[PDB]
Amino acid sequence: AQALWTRNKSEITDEEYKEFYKHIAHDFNDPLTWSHNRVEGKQEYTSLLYIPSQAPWDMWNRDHKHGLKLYVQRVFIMDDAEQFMPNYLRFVRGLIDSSDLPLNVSREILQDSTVTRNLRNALTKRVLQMLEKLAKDDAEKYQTFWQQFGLVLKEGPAEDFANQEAIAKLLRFASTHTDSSAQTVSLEDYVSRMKEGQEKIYYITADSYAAAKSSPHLELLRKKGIEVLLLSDRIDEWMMNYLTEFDGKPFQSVSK
Repeated sequence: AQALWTRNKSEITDEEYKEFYKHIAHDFNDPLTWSHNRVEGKQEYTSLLYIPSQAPWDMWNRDHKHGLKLYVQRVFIMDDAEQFMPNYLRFVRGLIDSSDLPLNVSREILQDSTVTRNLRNALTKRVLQMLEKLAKDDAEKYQTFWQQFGLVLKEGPAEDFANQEAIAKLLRFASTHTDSSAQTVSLEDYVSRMKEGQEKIYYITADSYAAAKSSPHLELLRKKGIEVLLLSDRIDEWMMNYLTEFDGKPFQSVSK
């Protein structure tokens, strides 16, 4: 029962990582991906972070116990430590074994420490890096991710200005480009087929895909041969108050 996270990366099999996820998360589904990292110097810790393949049962309950398992110098402090992730990444499971925090660390010390805020931001970037790698390396698994967690990730644009570019690149949308309600379109995809002279990313929000797809505000862009993102989730109108540019291109509602 050697602590998995203390072993060398190159010496841990993929099946050991998936079994360890199931072990620490009480989940019988394999994780989609993970990141195992040892950090030294300014901050010193090991992190092992997982993306589940399925949303947890209590995810939409405010009082969902979530977060990471915290260890200090191999000594267990607490589970479900929410201080290490932003709320839009509350699905991430895993552990942090820190050498910077004191053995008597408390929730009081956690919120007062500049250590925690820096650690949370570093771990955030590690998660975004992991998801970007998944999106590139395994599209089928990324689509599963998006189906399970996209609505949570859409909280990110308002919560986290620092990573807005990275976060935006993880979003997926339906669009007019092909006649399908599948949320397969990335903003990078959209930008890569922008027409000569097109300077904005066009969208419409509606209460459903059907309502979006059949809007008369689409007729004009369909004549210019311009793609329109079809946003039909409850969170979308609100998210678009924060996601106002991408790759230097402003967003524009087709209705205004």
